[PDB]
Amino acid sequence: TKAEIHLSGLDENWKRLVKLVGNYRPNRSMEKKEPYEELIRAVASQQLHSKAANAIFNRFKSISNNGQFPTPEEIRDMDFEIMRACGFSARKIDSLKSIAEATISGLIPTKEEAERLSNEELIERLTQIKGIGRWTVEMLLIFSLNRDDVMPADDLSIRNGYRYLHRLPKIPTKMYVLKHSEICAPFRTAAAWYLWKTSKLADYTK
DNA sequence: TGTCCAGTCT
DNA sequence: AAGACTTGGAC
Ligand code: NA
Repeated sequence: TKAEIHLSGLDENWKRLVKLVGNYRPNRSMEKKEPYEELIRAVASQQLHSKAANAIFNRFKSISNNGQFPTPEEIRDMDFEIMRACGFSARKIDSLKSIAEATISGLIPTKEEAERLSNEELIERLTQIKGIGRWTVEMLLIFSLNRDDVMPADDLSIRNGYRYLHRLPKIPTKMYVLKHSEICAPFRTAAAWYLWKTSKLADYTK
């Protein structure tokens, strides 16, 4: 892709990381899903390591409508106890219900509608919902709406990516990631994907 | 027969 | 706002 080509040519560390990792093969498993579904997966993935986040999300998608993902109506109506059994905190359950209501109301738009809005508009609009921050919308931008120039600086694994990439002693700050990732445009979504891959390199040190 | 730590609101 | 909040892997 043009993204790997651009990223290889940045500096020595990048050219090297991109060769270590290989071709840009993004996970597109969410690209045909409705925004509320990806938003919920992002909520599940807040804070925890991926194995925990997936265990929680997989239990949730498994409690519904002929194997199908729970509809917004179902979620709004759903007993709190069974969402607590999935592993969602009290705060996160509330967020889930807010998401259900915002989807029913149209504050959270359909896929077709969301695709017309700018990154900036989605962030401002969606972070009105309690439980949804910038990072959460950025996951939506990346995993569901095919936005190619998104760097989630607040992401713990993105920062550990730069700790790796730049052979840093300690783990860098949001602002540091903000400063250094500018060179990655207009492909900072691919940059992020490479960064997220650092943790699985034989080279990786915790 | 346990501890710690891997976004968000307040 | 300094800390509570959830489950699971690494020990
Ligand atoms: Na918010």
